[PDB]
Amino acid sequence: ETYQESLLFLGVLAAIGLGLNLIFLTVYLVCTCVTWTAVVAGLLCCAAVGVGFYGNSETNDGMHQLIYSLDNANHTFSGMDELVSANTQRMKVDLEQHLARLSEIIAARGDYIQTLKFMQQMAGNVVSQLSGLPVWREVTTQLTKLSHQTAYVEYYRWLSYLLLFILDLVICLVTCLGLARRSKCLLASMLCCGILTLILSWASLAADAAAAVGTSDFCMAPDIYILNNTGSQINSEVTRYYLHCSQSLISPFQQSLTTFQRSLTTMQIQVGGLLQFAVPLFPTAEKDLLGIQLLLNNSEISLHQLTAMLDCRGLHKDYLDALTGICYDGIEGLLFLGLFSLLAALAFSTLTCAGPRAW
Amino acid sequence: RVEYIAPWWVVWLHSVPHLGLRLQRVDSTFSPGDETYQESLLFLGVLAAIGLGLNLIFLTVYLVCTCCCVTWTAVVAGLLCCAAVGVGFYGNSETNDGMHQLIYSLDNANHTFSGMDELVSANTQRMKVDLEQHLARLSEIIAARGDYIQTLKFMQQMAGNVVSQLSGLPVWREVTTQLTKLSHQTAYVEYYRWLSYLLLFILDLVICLVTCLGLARRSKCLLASMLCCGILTLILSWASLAADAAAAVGTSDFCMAPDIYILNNTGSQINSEVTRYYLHCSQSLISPFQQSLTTFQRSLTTMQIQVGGLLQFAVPLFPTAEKDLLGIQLLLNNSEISLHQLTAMLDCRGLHKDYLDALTGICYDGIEGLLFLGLFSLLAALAFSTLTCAGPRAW
Ligand SMILES: *[C@@H]1O[C@H](CO)[C@@H](O[C@@H]2O[C@H](CO)[C@@H](O[C@@H]3O[C@H](CO)[C@@H](O)[C@H](O)[C@@H]3O)[C@H](O)[C@H]2NC(C)=O)[C@H](O)[C@H]1NC(C)=O
Ligand SMILES: *[C@@H]1O[C@H](CO)[C@@H](O[C@@H]2O[C@H](CO)[C@@H](O[C@@H]3O[C@H](CO)[C@@H](O)[C@H](O)[C@@H]3O)[C@H](O)[C@H]2NC(C)=O)[C@H](O)[C@H]1NC(C)=O
Repeated sequence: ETYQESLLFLGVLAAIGLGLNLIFLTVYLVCTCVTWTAVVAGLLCCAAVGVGFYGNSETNDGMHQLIYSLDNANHTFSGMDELVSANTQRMKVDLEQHLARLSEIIAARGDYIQTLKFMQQMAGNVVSQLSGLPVWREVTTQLTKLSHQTAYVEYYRWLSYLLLFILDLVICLVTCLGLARRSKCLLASMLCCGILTLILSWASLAADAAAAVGTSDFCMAPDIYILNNTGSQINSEVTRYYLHCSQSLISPFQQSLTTFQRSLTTMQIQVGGLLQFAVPLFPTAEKDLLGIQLLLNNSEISLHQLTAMLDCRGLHKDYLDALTGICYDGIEGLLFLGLFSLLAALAFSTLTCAGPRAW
Repeated sequence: RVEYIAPWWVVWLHSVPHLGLRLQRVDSTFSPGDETYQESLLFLGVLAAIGLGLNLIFLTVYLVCTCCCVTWTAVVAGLLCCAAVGVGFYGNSETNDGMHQLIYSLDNANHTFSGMDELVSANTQRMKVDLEQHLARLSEIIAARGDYIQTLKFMQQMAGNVVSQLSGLPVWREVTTQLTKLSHQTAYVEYYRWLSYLLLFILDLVICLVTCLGLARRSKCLLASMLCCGILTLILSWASLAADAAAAVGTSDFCMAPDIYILNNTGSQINSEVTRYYLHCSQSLISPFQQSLTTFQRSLTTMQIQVGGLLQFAVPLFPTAEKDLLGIQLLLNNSEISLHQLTAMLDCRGLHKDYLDALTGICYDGIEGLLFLGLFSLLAALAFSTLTCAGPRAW
């Protein structure tokens, strides 16, 4: 497709540049066949190592901030589903069992049958409203897949770049020791190692540039991409709300939440009336009605927590933290690492050009 | 079981062969205004007139024979007339008591129906006006919290159901009007009949005393010119026998099938089922109002449970709403006590007892009164016939 075009072209351009550098080095070597230069090379190598370490630490910080934000937006999408499941299970099992028990107890008098039927219908309305809330089990799994795969990839890349930094430090120390030891032949015969580290630096620059351009593209219009990837799988209204949380935007769950809370209030008023007028009736029903009000109290508290949880402020803040982290920090770190790789390539080219000259 | 049973005398009286005016069989179907039944009843008057004519011509023949071809007869005639007047007075008092028993029973039934209608009207007006006004005030007060709109609407729907159920109760205005009219008519007719027959008894006693004085005064001409009055009172006695026999036959026909006729009278203004229930109930019937009363009292229970719950959970809101909510519970208390009184009223025991009192006061009392009054008429006719027969023979 046209999306792969930029990445593939940049990769092939970097590969062709590395090949051209190798051919030029071979031509220079076949054509061929200082303390100040040494300190200059050491200073440039130290500067490149510092730049690379800072960029790698920056990218590490950013890609663990991204994982933290993913795991803090995953916990909310799990607690919300837990609350919805708990409320649905409660009203489906405990309330129905208790109301059936109460009806069996006080079926002797048929006046309260009408209000018991009305409260049964209100419980059914509550269950229907609760089922209307979206299930996040298809987004939680996605945020687990990302939170695991990105962590693994970041750890592997971090280990690889620490290995590269260690190799560069080792080669610099070996060069310094060889210079101090009057340029031992075996010590100074590391032209193959120089070629290998130069091609590794070129490949690192290629990968850094490819990742930088890819993340820049995916940060150019992040909302559209996230809507086309997962926002299409789920209802687009909820994604629209969570993404661009704003005061002007009307909440998508306000109607369902207000109907559910009104139904809870109506059930509470029926239960209170039954409690007050059940004193003339058998007091064994008040034992069950106390459980009914316990269920209603717990449901009201859970609903208040849930409506404090669907609020777009927290999710929008977590999403913005994740986006700022990945985009800004990763772009800065990858640019720093690309500069590091360019510095290493130039230093290695200069060393190769001045290798036989010093020898 | 307590119920209406036809006594032997009323069925025996009904057992006489009914005839039309032209001597042809007529059915015993009771019909106060129908032509054939009115003619059948007038046939008894015609027969009594024929009997009076036969007695008059026989007496004339006897007097002519004894004139052309002394105090024992006068004493016998006077004693027989006195006994006849005694029997007539007893019968008249008995049937007067029967008619006023009917009047009292009708007034009692009318009062119960009026109370029923008043309770229904009061409850319907209360639900239409007071509950709705108080609910409007309460909604205006607590519109700040939008949750209670659902329960207010539900209990307003309960109010609509209550009004619809109450409107289904029968309206007794027509029945009360009919009962009042019938009571007025019965009181008027009974008073006039009682006064007329006391007048007749007094006139007969005066004629007997005049006979005694004339006999004791050696047949004074001014006390011997009483034969005209004697003939007039004899024909009056025969007309009284006509009227007594006619009324006895009519009321025996009624008493043969009382409940069927009562159902026929008001078989369209009100549902026939409730009329049948009031007329016939000894142990237990379907009680057609029971379903409506149960649904209405259930609706009141839901009313009051909504109001109690709203009272309990409206104290977090300012208690200004309680000034209306306690009034609402006052309305529900009054409605519940009124409904209990009403369901006590709709029980068929009271109305059936009133109906059975009216039916006994007619069947078992007026029939005997009319029978003894007809016996008075026969005895007075015979006594005055003998007295006139002994008139010319005395001198
Ligand atoms: C991201 O969210 C998912 C679910 O939305 C989380 O997965 C769930 O994690 C909990 C607790 O870690 C699991 O409960 C328990 O897991 C243990 C295994 O550690 C198991 O032996 C217990 O029986 C119990 O199930 C739960 O199973 C798991 N899965 C689901 C579908 O709820 C996850 O922890 C969150 N964080 C990350 C980084 O993925
Ligand atoms: C028998 O029951 C009735 C029902 O309550 C008692 O009230 C009387 O109801 C009749 C209805 O036919 C009233 O007659 C009407 O009076 C109005 C004037 O108010 C007149 O315009 C109509 O044309 C009709 O005649 C009657 O007035 C009313 N009586 C009273 C005192 O309110 C009735 O009293 C009961 N009968 C007895 C003897 O208690």
